[PDB]
Amino acid sequence: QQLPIRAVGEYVILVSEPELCVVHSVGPDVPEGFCEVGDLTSLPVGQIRNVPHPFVALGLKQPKEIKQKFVTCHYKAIPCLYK
Amino acid sequence: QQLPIRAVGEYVILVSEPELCVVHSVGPDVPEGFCEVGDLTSLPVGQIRNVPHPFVALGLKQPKEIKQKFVTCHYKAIPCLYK
Amino acid sequence: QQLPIRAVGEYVILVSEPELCVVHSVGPDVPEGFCEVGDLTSLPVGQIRNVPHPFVALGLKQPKEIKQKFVTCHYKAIPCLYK
Amino acid sequence: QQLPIRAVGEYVILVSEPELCVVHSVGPDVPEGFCEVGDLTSLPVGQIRNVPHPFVALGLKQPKEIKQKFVTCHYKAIPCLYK
Amino acid sequence: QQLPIRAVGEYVILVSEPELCVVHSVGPDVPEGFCEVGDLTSLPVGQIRNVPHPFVALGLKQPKEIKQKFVTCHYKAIPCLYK
Amino acid sequence: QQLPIRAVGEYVILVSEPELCVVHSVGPDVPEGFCEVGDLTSLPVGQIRNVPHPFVALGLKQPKEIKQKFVTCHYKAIPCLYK
Amino acid sequence: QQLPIRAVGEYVILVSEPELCVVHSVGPDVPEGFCEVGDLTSLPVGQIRNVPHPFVALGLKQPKEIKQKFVTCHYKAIPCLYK
Repeated sequence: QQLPIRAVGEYVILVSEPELCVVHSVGPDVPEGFCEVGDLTSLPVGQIRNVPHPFVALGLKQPKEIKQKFVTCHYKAIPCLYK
Repeated sequence: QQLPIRAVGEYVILVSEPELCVVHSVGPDVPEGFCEVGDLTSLPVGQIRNVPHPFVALGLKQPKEIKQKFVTCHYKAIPCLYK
Repeated sequence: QQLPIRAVGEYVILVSEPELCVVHSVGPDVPEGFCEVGDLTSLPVGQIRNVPHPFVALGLKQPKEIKQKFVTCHYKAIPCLYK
Repeated sequence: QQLPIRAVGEYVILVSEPELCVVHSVGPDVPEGFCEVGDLTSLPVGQIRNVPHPFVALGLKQPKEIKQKFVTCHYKAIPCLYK
Repeated sequence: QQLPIRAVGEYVILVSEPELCVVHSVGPDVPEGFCEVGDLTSLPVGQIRNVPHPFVALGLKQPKEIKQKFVTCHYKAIPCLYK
Repeated sequence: QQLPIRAVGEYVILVSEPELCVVHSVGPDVPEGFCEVGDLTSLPVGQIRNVPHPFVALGLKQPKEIKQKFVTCHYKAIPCLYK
Repeated sequence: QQLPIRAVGEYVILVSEPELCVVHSVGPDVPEGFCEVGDLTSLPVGQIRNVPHPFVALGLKQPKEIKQKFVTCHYKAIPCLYK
């Protein structure tokens, strides 16, 4: 799952499911033991923000040919884990 | 009542009654002794947010075939318990 | 006056007069000596929120057959007591 | 001037002049030496809130037959005293 | 310049020039050495609030026959002194 | 460049270029080593506020005959220096 | 990449890619180890603000003949690095 994209501060980067999302990266300021990579959760569309796919960002591919969707949100917006 | 869904931070996950709700899970940051699982309370529709049922989240079932409704809200939005 | 409904945190639960209200329950976080149960006060309709009657909440009765009206508000919204 | 109405917390209860108002009661949380009962001040209508007269509150009289007007506001909204 | 009107808390009372204003009174909570009475400054109309002239407040005169205009604002809204 | 106008608190007074501006005065509460007088910077028109020229303020001249434009803004609105 | 423009406080100055951006300068108040110059990231257009190119600011060139686009944003608005 690891690509070149990391969450900073109190943010968390998730990956949308084929909004159900999976934790991909947890910012270093998110309190320890808050959640873990791989954890599935649910966030309202209005609470998360789409993040450009690292390939598009690293100028390799075009948005259209990217299937995986990365989103971000502050950790305080996460209410649960299906864990 | 325990399914694979837990509240994090200062949130609380309730289950709507057949808005009258029952505490299902209390975030680890909610002050100790605030409330207990099983406790019944009332919250204005505008204060709570619907949470996808863990089966829908874990991709097992379809929303339509789920009867139980999970909602979440910050603990400070809870004013009372019918306890 | 005691029914199965208690105020939590910094909230206060009052009962509307036949908005003139009477303190019914004071949250454990309301500063000590702020007010007392039985105290009469006045709050603008816009500052308080209606709370479902514990019987309706505990599924015993129907809203229509309930005369007593419970409301809630944060303690900082209370400016005086007719004490 | 003392009727059964007291200011709580950081609020202050004034009485409108026949908005020019006179301090009637100072909440226990208003910093000591902020103002004194009897002090005259001026507040914009939008900063203060009307408070039901204690007789109306204590169900003795009707609003119409009350001449004295009580209002409230947070102490930080008070900029001066005509003292 | 001293009339019966004083600034409280973090407020400052100025007198509009015949918005160019002159400091008339500095609230006791305004940090020491912030400004001095007599100091001229400039504030946007939207940052200040008109204060009833102490004579009108003390019921001596009518607004129309008052030429001096008193205004108030929080000290943090003051950016400079023409000193 | 020094005229009779100084910045107070956390504000900074700049002078618009013939929005490109030059620091003219730094409030005593702006953290030490934040910037220096003479420093050129850029601020969005919406972040700054026009300040009356000290001559207009000190009632010497008319706005129309003033070419130099003074503006102010909180130091936290300054992102860079062309230094 | 170094031109005469530096980020102050908790801001960060980036350079838009030919919104994908590259860190050009990190304010001295941005927590140590937050990011590094040269790091690529993605920010929503609404979170960043355009900054005048230092040449335009230093009055050398005209906006039209500048290709490089500098933008700024608070460090807390940065969720990831394609690092």
